[PDB]
Amino acid sequence: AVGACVLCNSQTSLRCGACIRRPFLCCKCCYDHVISTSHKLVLSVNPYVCNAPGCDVTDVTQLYLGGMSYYCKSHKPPISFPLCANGQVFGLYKVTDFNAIATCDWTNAGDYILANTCTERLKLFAAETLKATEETFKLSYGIATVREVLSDRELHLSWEVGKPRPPLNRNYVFTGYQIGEYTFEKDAVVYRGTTTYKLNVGDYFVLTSHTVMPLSAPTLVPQEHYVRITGLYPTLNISDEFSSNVANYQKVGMQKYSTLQGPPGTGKSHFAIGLALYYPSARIVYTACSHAAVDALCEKALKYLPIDKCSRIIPARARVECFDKFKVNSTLEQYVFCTVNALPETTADIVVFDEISMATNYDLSVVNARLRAKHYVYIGDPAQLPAPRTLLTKGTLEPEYFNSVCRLMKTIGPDMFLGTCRRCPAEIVDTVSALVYDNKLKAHKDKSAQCFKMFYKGVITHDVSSAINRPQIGVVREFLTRNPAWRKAVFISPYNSQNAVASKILGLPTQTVDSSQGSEYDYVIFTQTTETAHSCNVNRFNVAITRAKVGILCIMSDRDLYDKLQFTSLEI
Ligand SMILES: [Zn+2]
Ligand SMILES: [Zn+2]
Ligand SMILES: [Zn+2]
Repeated sequence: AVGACVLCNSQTSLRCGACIRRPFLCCKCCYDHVISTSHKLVLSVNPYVCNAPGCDVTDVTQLYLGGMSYYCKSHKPPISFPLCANGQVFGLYKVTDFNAIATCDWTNAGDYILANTCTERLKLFAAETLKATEETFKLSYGIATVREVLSDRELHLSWEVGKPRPPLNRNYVFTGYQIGEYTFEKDAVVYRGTTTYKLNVGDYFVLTSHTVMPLSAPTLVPQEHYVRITGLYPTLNISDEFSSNVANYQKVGMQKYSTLQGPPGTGKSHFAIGLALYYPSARIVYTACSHAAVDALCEKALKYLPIDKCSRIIPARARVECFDKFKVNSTLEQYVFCTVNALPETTADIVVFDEISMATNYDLSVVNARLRAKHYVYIGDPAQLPAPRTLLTKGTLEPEYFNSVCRLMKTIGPDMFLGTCRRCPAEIVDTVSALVYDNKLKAHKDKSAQCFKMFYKGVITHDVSSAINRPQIGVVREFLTRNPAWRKAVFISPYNSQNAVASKILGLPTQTVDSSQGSEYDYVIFTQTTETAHSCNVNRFNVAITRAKVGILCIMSDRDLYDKLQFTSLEI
């Protein structure tokens, strides 16, 4: 029971027993915590509890030291000292922000604001606390027992009475019973098992509650600026393709860590892989939270880097299908592509952490704990989507609060900014440039004259909470008959239920705005579905319309975002 105080590092035997992460708090900070919060249980080798037989006094403010033991006011000997007095709690070696992190339920946006504006040790305490609170919350839901199986992809479920039913989307991942992880989509439901197994009737599914490990490494290592490129050896023969990023690559070797804000289609993966060609002998670990982000880096590496020096790290508990072209699980290869949770304990000359808007402070800390590098490059865009905060229900989380990296990019600016969008028609570039980039994003492409908008509120029905707009899908159906080139469009909306309906009525491939992030398609058809904070979110709107290379049709519910679209308006 010997450790360091999370607020002032002073050594102690005192841990707060009421905090779910039981942080070590010194004599001074333990007092400031117990006297200002409902937290009154203090722990050491032995807890601070009344030693008198059958006594239930556990409140440190109602306890005293009687020689070497602890007793309440009713049981203490005449010669006894209060454990709580004079701004200290008794212990060996003898905060407003800590109290709020320690006691919040993580349902308000203000809780996440604090977890990102506090000191570095409090950011780790906040990240550990939040993740443990998120995992304990998973236990609240009800079990689903297979009543009947229809085909190889569809079944019917029987839910536990009394306990709430979690939202059925590709976001919530169940664990089958250990018949592999399973996922659900909208009385006939669609079942998706990782391991192809003949769905046994009577078997049950439960959400994967994993143990939250403690955080040691900071979210960001301390910044170091150098006079020369350090520990990296540049090429003088650098491919003309990557010449645009030479000054940025030099900035990377002249700092401990660097931030790159890359709006959609501005060249983030090109930048990440070109960094390997610019420092040809440097061992680079490419990491991101999702398998899709890691795979998109693998695809770019396949095109420019020697395949024999690449390796895709895959966890033995193979969840989803990923990149199969590199040698699997070779930690020692020069180029290692791996998701944040599967990272081995290794070193590198450069660590590239991509899709930084999707990282949490927990992820930022894990990377710093498993990878010791000469340089760290954080690539992403705070104008794109963050990681879903399952507990957050009240208030909106602004980009400067996504994580420490996004906070830096939004306050002091990013170290490097990719200012030219090469993917999108100018109509889209001009719209998002004004909306989220302060007019700094420029279009490479001309206006395509294939970007349309329609203001159509339709009718909003709901599949539990997930929304559907059948009249908006009807407008799309009518448009498709008159615009056959759009037969190849990807249908996008903010809701899985809208997408399930569009899939059956239109037959187009479907994507939620959130799962479309990082991907691009020639034609995109977007139905806003509703006017909610979710469907009107500017970052979500930004991602939605920037998926299109050639054309986009936006069927809008919100007048504000409709008016902001620099698209040709359609009638009906
Ligand atoms: Zn302290
Ligand atoms: Zn506490
Ligand atoms: Zn007592």
